[PDB]
Amino acid sequence: APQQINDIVHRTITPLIEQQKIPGMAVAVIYQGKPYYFTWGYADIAKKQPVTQQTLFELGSVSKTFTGVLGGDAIARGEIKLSDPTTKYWPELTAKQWNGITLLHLATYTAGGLPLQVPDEVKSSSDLLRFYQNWQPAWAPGTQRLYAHSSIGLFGALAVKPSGLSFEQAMQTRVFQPLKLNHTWINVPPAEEKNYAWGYREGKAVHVSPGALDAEAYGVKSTIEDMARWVQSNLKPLDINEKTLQQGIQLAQSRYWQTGDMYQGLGWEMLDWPVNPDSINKIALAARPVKAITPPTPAVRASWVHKTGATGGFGSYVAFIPEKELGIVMLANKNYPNPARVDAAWQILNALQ
Repeated sequence: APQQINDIVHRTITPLIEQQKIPGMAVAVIYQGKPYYFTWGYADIAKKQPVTQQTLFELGSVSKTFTGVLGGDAIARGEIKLSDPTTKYWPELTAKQWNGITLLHLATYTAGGLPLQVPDEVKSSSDLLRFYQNWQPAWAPGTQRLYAHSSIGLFGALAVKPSGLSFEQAMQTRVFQPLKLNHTWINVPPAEEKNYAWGYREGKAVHVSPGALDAEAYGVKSTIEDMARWVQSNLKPLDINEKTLQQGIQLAQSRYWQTGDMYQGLGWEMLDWPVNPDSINKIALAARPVKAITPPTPAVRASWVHKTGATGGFGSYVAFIPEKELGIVMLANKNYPNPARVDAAWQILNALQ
């Protein structure tokens, strides 16, 4: 690899691993359209399995970027519209608090305070309906943003209904396969378990537990190679041959709402570039008023586009700058502080800017 990339990556990630006591980590830097890979440590401490370019990590909420793009693809196909009422796709959701709540609100966490977590008790399709029917919004729709797995999770489930496919089948056929993400999974097959890293929490090896809307909100597992390919696809959507997918990627990077210096896309979050680290998980719940961008701004090339993701034992981060054809993916099997992720990513991309 070019020595500049080698050096900034190693000088930034080594101290990170030491300070955060990360057991294993993979990093991909996309520079001028080409990916460069780096790995450290262990995928499985007890079995002494090293992290390799083929190791599967739990992406956690970085999964929301796949959901946002799958939703965008469905919009492009004319299957759904973000302006459609949630009830158009779930007529059984008859409680009155849902009048006025659109798919856009679900996709962008602006429905009025849907909670971060779907309760553990919610398992069956009937349990889920009961949960949403009983939910009482704290606010009118489209007034405040409260990041939530239950909001974009529902968006993902509803967005694939017109297709007739399960969320997983839709994601495989419409996003994973076309982009050749052949080692990206919602459910890790037995044949691939040898590559599935263990996550570590309080020193214990752990994997994400099954949960309602998990696939849609935080359940994707992937390798550093596939994630580099995902970043490349999002950096240059016009190179994608599938028309509705190219469009869906573009829609996921449109700016729908603004809170402070941040703009909410579908899954992706964006800030104008240049940006310094302070503007870009220590807070369990952060309610913020949002300003609608009427109409949404199409994907801005000069943007820092990113998403953090976690599961109990994993910490992921993806950021890219379209205008510079520059990006980075940091996958780790410890859920370490988000600021440390952003500070390292910024240190690396700014140096290569």
